[PDB]
Amino acid sequence: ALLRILKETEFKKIKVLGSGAFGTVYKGLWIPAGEKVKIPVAIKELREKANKAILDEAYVMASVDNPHVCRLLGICLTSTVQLIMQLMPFGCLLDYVREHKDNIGSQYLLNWCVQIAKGMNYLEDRRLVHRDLAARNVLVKTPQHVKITDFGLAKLLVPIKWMALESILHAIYTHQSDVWSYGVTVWELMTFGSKPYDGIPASEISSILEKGERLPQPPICTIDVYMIMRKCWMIDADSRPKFRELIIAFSAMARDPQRYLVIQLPSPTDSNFYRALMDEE
Amino acid sequence: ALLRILKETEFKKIKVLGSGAFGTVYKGLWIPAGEKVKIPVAIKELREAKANKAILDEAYVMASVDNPHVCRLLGICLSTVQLIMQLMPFGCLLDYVREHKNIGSQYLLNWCVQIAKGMNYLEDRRLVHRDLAARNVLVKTPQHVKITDFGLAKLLVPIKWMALESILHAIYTHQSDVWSYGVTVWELMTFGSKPYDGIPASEISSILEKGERLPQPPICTIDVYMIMRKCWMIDADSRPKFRELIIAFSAMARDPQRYLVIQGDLPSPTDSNFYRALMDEE
Ligand SMILES: CSc1nc(-c2cccc(NC(=O)c3c(F)cccc3F)c2)c(-c2ccnc(NC(C)=O)c2)[nH]1
Ligand SMILES: CSc1nc(-c2cccc(NC(=O)c3c(F)cccc3F)c2)c(-c2ccnc(NC(C)=O)c2)[nH]1
Repeated sequence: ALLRILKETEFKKIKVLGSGAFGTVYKGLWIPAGEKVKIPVAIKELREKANKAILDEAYVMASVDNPHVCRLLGICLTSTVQLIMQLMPFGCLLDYVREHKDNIGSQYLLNWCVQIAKGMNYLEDRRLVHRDLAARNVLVKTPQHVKITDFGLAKLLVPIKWMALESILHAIYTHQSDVWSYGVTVWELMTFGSKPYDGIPASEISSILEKGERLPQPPICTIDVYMIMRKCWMIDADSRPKFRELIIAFSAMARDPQRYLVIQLPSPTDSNFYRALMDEE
Repeated sequence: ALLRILKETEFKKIKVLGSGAFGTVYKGLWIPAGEKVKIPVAIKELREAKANKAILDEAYVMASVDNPHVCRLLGICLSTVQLIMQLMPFGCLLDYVREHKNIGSQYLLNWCVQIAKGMNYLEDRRLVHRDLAARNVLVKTPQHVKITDFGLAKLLVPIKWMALESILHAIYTHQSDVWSYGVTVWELMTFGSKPYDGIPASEISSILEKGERLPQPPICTIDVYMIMRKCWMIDADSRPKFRELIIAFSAMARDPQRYLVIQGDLPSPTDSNFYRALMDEE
């Protein structure tokens, strides 16, 4: 009821928007049968499991209801699998911070951390494990609104530099390892999209973590934010913070952003403009 | 606070969509400052009429409406007055009914209900549309319609839509909006027929005085036609109030096949949820 199965004849891929490990992303047009309208959408043709299993996980993916979690809207099952969701012209968060390296404000970064924590806490409440949280898997509806996508794709279909030690060593994935990946994502945002452990071979990461080394303190970060990152990267999974707690912490910091980030928001009207044209959510 | 004043630099007209009385409509792009994104928008360049503040003050009123069945003006640019609003791919209801001449009684009755709701809202905010008509009703989804362009007439002639008092003394009230509502219902029930086809507008006042009105639509039972006829009474105070129209049509919509007769006379929860997730999160 929440997942619309689509025929091939009712939609069309128009241009390629990007790619990821799980597949290719297109701008498409949905033509509602019996109408003459073209409605833009985002289509992910997954790369190369029984059909009943694919469909069951697509239902799970389509049952989420949270302002910061993307919901799968439609699926097309043929020789390939095509996922359909709302088209968001702003793209993914990693690309955006890289494009706005010299103008992003501290309010946005703290608010993005808050929103990602809300999405993650929601998924934990639904007993869902993302397995690949990262700045590239967070989409921008509006500069003030971000949404996590693609949870569960990893299990159905390896980002070593984002994974917890337990995941690299014993292929264990939990909400706590998602917290580790959250720490890495916050690090990505605070560095304006820097590559974690740039130039370091992935095969050394297990070693570097075992001797106690972690990603460096980001230049714009006071010790307050970096401590949260470090707690997300504790070897003992049960000692890392809970998403529910990170929301509060980052929200407090958002109440006074200039004190917690040191770098060299929309007016009420612009926000309603943005919301009326693209975010009635 | 509710009206964004725009600068010619933030947007662009890209395609012409149509013309009407108050102006020409284009599909356009808002390029938010600082960004590289082009966001689809709807622009209406208005025809000349009032100083710019007067315009803006009426634009502020037009921008303060908050009702699911009333279009809200979002932005304005003031060489030409350009109004901006969200782009709605389905266009106006009149063209929709003409293109699907394939429509069941439930859709028709629900459109009447939603239009009356929007009108009753405008009456509550003490605004008089002055040009209610199928052409001024836009379709967000086939299940969701919205009145637009209220107030645009005063700020800047649909004779076949106006009450006798409006034709004779340029008197406009909520009760004359009730008249135009009746004519709008007639357009919908006839699948977009042109009211008083063939009768010169100059003679409309005469035929109305002699007691002649629009004919009963073939698909209409006497109940619906009686509602229309009551909307076209000479005594303004005897016509129905929008809040009463919302009830009767609502009731009729609860048993649609008893009040409209369509040969071969409904969206699934799945498809409804889809439309809403792509185009109507309201
Ligand atoms: C990683 S990169 C990326 N993937 C997508 C995409 C597209 C279609 C479907 C899903 N994913 C799902 O449906 C989905 C899933 F697979 C599991 C759980 C929940 C879900 F919702 C992702 C986008 C994207 C999306 C919208 N708009 C834009 N706009 C621009 C300009 O890029 C880009 N980007
Ligand atoms: C003559 S018909 C018509 N006019 C408009 C239009 C465009 C921009 C602004 C306003 N109106 C206002 O700003 C406004 C006002 F002037 C007074 C009170 C409240 C208001 F909101 C109307 C459309 C339209 C709109 C969106 N999408 C589509 N899509 C397609 C395919 O046409 C068509 N159609």
